[PDB]
Amino acid sequence: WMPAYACQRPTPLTHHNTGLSEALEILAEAAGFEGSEGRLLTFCRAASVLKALPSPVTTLSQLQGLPHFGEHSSRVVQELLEHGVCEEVERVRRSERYQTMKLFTQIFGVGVKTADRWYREGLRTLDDLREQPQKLTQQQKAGLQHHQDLSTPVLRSDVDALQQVVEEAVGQALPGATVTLTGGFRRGKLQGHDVDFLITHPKEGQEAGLLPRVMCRLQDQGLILYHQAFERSFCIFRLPQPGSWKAVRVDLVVAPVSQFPFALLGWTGSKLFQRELRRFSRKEKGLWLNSHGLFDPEQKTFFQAASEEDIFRHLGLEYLPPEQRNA
DNA sequence: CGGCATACG
DNA sequence: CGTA
DNA sequence: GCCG
Ligand SMILES: Nc1nc2c([nH]c(=O)n2[C@H]2C[C@H](O)[C@@H](COP(=O)(O)OP(=O)(O)OP(=O)(O)O)O2)c(=O)[nH]1
Ligand SMILES: [Ca+2]
Ligand SMILES: [Ca+2]
Ligand SMILES: [Ca+2]
Ligand SMILES: [Cl-]
Ligand SMILES: [Cl-]
Ligand code: NA
Repeated sequence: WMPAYACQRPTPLTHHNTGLSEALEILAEAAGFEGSEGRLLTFCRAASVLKALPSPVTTLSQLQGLPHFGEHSSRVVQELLEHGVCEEVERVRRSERYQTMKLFTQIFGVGVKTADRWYREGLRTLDDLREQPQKLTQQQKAGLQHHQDLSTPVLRSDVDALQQVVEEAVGQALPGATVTLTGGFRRGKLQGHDVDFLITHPKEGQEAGLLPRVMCRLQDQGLILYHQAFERSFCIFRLPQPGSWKAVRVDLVVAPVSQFPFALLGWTGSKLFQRELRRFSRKEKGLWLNSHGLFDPEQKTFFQAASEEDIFRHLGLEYLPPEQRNA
């Protein structure tokens, strides 16, 4: 009854197994910090299964027959059910390796590979990094200077004012171009670590060269604290605050209107949902999906889509609104 | 055992 | 390498 | 770590 792919089931934002899913996601994160992407995926998938259940897991028996629950994830749930804590999870939580890899990977411009190298070099704190800044990229210097502001969640109540400033710049760059809020906010989240906007124009081709024009205008308005032809921009924006402002991460993405449903799907997430959707497409339907299109490699054709609904139908999946893609 | 999503900057 |  |  519980299908194996997260794109085959509704996953709401809030659910009935929060504590169990959070513990599995700690182990998933730690697996990623060690480069074990397969174990990260299994732990992420097991957590996601619990998010999709209709009521709390109260006894181990209820894991029987659920996909992605083997001996390891079942033992994690078992210990939480019996003692309220999982020793493995707590050992990870307080480990110096986990805490420092988390601290470092949270910096904009630092990935797992860089954080791991720093860890092996003996670095442990943000002040350790600030001491020899010539070792940092320009992106990493920005991420480090802005780290405190970037560590505070963006509120959905901040987003509308920001969307209006982006829309003004976009409308000057290309009258008729539109801005769509994507990411976790579109899935219903009340906060997020960054804001995501998808930009298009109803006349195919008119969006060509648009993003530099947008960025130049936003920069001239004094709103860009950091930015790098292009179609994705990963920025730090000045967001107004009472008597002041704060730095917020903002992603801007441009797509032609022909690709807009695919880009909207991809950027609306969740990350696990998109990975599972692309895996399902490829492995179950023989179709190749990304944020630009859906390719039939046998007939060498791209599927036209006018809506997200179209894409779910192409793939033979029941339609899920964004609020049920919180895998 | 092989596979694990798939892009752009 | 970083980013989504 | 788990599925097929
Ligand atoms: N972060 C991230 N997002 C990805 C990846 N691959 C992929 O398709 N995405 C898509 C799905 C994400 O939900 C969407 C937006 O990315 P995001 O990091 O802003 O995630 P979010 O809005 O869901 O989360 P948040 O800001 O509330 O923390 O981009 C990836 O590797 N990392
Ligand atoms: Ca099982
Ligand atoms: Ca976001
Ligand atoms: Ca983002
Ligand atoms: Cl592995
Ligand atoms: Cl893509
Ligand atoms: Na990072």
